[PDB]
Amino acid sequence: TTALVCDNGSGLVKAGFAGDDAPRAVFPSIVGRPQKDSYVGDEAQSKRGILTLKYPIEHGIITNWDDMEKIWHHTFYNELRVAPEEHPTLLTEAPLNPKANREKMTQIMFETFNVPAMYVAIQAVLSLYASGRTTGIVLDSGDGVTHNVPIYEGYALPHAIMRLDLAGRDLTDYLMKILTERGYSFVTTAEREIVRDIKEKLCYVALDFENEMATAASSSSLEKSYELPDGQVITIGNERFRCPETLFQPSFIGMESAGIHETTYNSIMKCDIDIRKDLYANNVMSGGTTMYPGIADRMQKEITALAPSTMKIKIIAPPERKYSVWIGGSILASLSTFQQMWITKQEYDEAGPSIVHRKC
Ligand SMILES: CCC(=O)O[C@H](CCOCc1ccccc1)[C@@H](C)[C@H](O)[C@@H](C)CCC(=O)[C@H](C)[C@H](OC(C)=O)[C@H](C)CCN(C)C=O
Ligand SMILES: Nc1ncnc2c1ncn2[C@@H]1O[C@H](COP(=O)(O)OP(=O)(O)O)[C@@H](O)[C@H]1O
Ligand SMILES: [Ca+2]
Repeated sequence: TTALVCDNGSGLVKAGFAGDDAPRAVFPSIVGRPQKDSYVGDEAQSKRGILTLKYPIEHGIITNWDDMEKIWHHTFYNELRVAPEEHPTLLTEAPLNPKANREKMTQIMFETFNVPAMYVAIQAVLSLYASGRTTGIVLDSGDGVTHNVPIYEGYALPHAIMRLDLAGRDLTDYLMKILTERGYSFVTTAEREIVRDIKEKLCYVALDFENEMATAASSSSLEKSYELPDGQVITIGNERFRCPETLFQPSFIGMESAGIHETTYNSIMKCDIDIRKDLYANNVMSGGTTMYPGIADRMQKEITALAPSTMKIKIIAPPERKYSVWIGGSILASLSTFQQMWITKQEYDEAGPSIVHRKC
């Protein structure tokens, strides 16, 4: 038998088998309900007109357990084709996921899917493992939420975790907006899926945002063309970098919040002076919203301006960081040493859902 790894994302569930290269299944974390009573994933948004879409894991934390039960059922069966009772299951959780939450995750796995063994891991922590580190600060930016998670000797430091409710979804919505100002009209849900493609293929982070704005304002050198599905060809200029600039200037979208460079900085400063140098030198970036070109070089710049002038700063941005969290779980669950760390069904029958407070 082989173990299972399920990354419960705010936008995309990444599912597969421990030991594997990448996730075997990647689909939207959406539950639709009005020839069935509930659809999950891709076909849930295809029939979005006849269904009511639910977002049970937005902002990282699971809010509806009936919806989430449907996603897990759709994952074991309709996506991975496995008997959950035959395979141990590793679930991921958001940073600062409360105790009452982990317990219900553990309860469902054993009572509703009857797994033989399970475990819950922090997503940021797994990403760091995937980069071959047990120490360093992770910037996880996904669909619905962004996190700074400093980690030392293999464990997250909850005290210094920063949560920023601004991510790829908000940038999609912003790009739709500034493209509609440009002269187009990207308003409908089907046009959101299109503007999301544009975002992922033509946007980048400007090293000097001030300079790029002025470059695009006096030359066509930063313009690209994008063909829409109906054949129409549109042109995108400064919108390419104004979109992900929002990560650094959340005021673009109307947030009083700080940029991802500041939350990274502020996160390190909450950590003990001894380990700060290790963190500065090990910024590992995780999640789809960190896939922009030149975002690493920008973090390299912005942190340097915030850190002590002597401080050695390195930004690690792995090419596979879109599945960094998943790959990490797949590595963790592949260790022999980790096998005793599973919560077994016997251990659950004897101590109940509160066993997860001593194992995870
Ligand atoms: C592609 C593989 C890879 O990236 O390698 C990583 C670093 C190791 O370097 C090479 C190596 C690997 C094995 C043997 C010798 C040398 C691995 C090993 C990671 O750092 C990671 C998977 C290790 C996990 C741990 O050591 C943590 C801290 C502990 O887990 C176990 C199995 O002992 C810890 C008890 C759990 C902490 N945790 C998950 C907190 O949330
Ligand atoms: N190459 C890319 N460039 C920019 N954004 C991307 C890219 N790939 C994925 N994304 C964005 O990342 C988000 C998905 O990230 P993910 O880490 O799966 O989120 P979560 O795991 O929190 O659900 C989506 O909003 C998507 O638009
Ligand atoms: Ca994620």
